[PDB]
Amino acid sequence: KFITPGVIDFICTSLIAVILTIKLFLLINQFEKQQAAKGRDITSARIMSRIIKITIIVVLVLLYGEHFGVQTASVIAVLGAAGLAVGLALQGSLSNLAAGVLLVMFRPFRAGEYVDLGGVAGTVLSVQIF
Amino acid sequence: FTNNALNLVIIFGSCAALILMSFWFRRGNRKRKGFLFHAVQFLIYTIIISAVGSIINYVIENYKLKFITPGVIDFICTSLIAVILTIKLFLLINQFEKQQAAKGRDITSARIMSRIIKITIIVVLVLLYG
Ligand SMILES: CCCCCCCCCCCC
Ligand SMILES: CCCCCCCCCCCC
Ligand SMILES: CCCCCCCCCCCC
Ligand SMILES: CCCCCCCCCCCC
Ligand SMILES: CCCCCCCCCCCC
Repeated sequence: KFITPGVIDFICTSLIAVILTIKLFLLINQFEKQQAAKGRDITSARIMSRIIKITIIVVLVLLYGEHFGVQTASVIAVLGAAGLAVGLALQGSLSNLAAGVLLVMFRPFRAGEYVDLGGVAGTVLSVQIF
Repeated sequence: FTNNALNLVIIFGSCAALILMSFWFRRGNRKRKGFLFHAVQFLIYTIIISAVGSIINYVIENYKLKFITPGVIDFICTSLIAVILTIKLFLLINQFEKQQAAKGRDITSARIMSRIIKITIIVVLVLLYG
């Protein structure tokens, strides 16, 4: 019917990607709710959620490049290098983010609990992203 | 021509996606970055340039080339996509510089950061232009 083979494959790949993204976003929402109503505030949870959403969007764009080389290849070649350079410079940022996520998950101390962290004692106000 | 059904469908889909995104944003502000409508425009422009390249190939294999070597359209579309990407990156740099300036920072540091980012983008352009 004058239909070039490949349209069905494109549709199925797009649908699979959409389902994967929806599941990832549901997981992000569950994680954000757990962080919020466990020990964390709202601003940090929202920031973490939107960071995860941006990361998923970036991974989608990177994987979507298998269709056209003039749509994402002309931009992915720079985005990947910039992200790698930032991660190399920002390694401490990711380390702090992971440590904060662990502190929210495992609760050695809660807000309003007098603690001593390496010679610096005082009441804990809130655990933020970094 | 009716033969380019795939190109017609892709262009119509890109246009419909842009229109729907505009309608959604009018009813409610888009989440994450405001750059969502800029990324949507970038992707639609990439799709349009791919369709234009396909139609040029069809014309060259069907219609007279008018002594035009195939590739000029591809070069033009790639250059236009790069220009749009650079404009969006520069707008993001300007937003970041304004935020740094009128948040806690002075003007000299903000200007230096902005021009450093501009130089980095120019370098990435030169590297990709090779
Ligand atoms: C409201 C806070 C917005 C921050 C969203 C995440 C930004 C990630 C930038 C990554 C640069 C390497
Ligand atoms: C209940 C167990 C949850 C464990 C999931 C951890 C997810 C870490 C998110 C990392 C964000 C960059
Ligand atoms: C009190 C709930 C504890 C949940 C901890 C789950 C273990 C996460 C392992 C992460 C490995 C990177
Ligand atoms: C007025 C300050 C000009 C500095 C502009 C950035 C220079 C970057 C040089 C990078 C060398 C590796
Ligand atoms: C509101 C969130 C803004 C986050 C963007 C960070 C950009 C870092 C610039 C790095 C310059 C080399």
